[PDB]
Amino acid sequence: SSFSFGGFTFKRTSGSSIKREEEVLTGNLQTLKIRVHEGYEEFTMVGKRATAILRKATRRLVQLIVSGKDEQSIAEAIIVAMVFSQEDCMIKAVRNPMHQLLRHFQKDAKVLFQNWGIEHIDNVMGMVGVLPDMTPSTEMSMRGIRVSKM
Ligand SMILES: CC(C)(C)[C@@H](CC(=O)O)Nc1nc(-c2c[nH]c3ncc(F)cc23)ncc1F
Repeated sequence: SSFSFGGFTFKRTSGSSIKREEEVLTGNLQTLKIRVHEGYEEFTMVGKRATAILRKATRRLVQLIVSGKDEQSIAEAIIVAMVFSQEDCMIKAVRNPMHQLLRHFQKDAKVLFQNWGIEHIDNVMGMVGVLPDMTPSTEMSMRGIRVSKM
């Protein structure tokens, strides 16, 4: 049971979710009603120029491993995963509604990427950390984001 979002074909590989219509507050203190998916799920994200493995819980991205043609393709996949995750820091970075959030971050993901948070990494090799400005790092990455070689 496959579906499409932001140019990516998502396929659930594990888990399940139930939906709950919920009201969330953006960084401008605007109320949006979104359909929240509750549960732990794992997906493949297949696009024309990037592919990824996403693991998420309710409104929380656990891990995203991205592969792609270049920085732009990879960033494009990261934006979709972050919006898809429904995380509160993604909603707070704003300063069908899922498509509206996506269209907003696609224009400029600078605030999304800053506000997301950064973490120290272990060096699983063949996977690199990526900084908010898309520079690769072997020490630090945006929370749960890893870049894999094509
Ligand atoms: C991708 C998008 C078009 C916005 C959503 C809208 C919806 O909730 O129906 N569509 C689908 N999401 C998920 C789905 C499954 N798990 C999810 N977790 C978070 C999330 F935002 C969506 C999902 N699964 C199947 C879908 F068709």
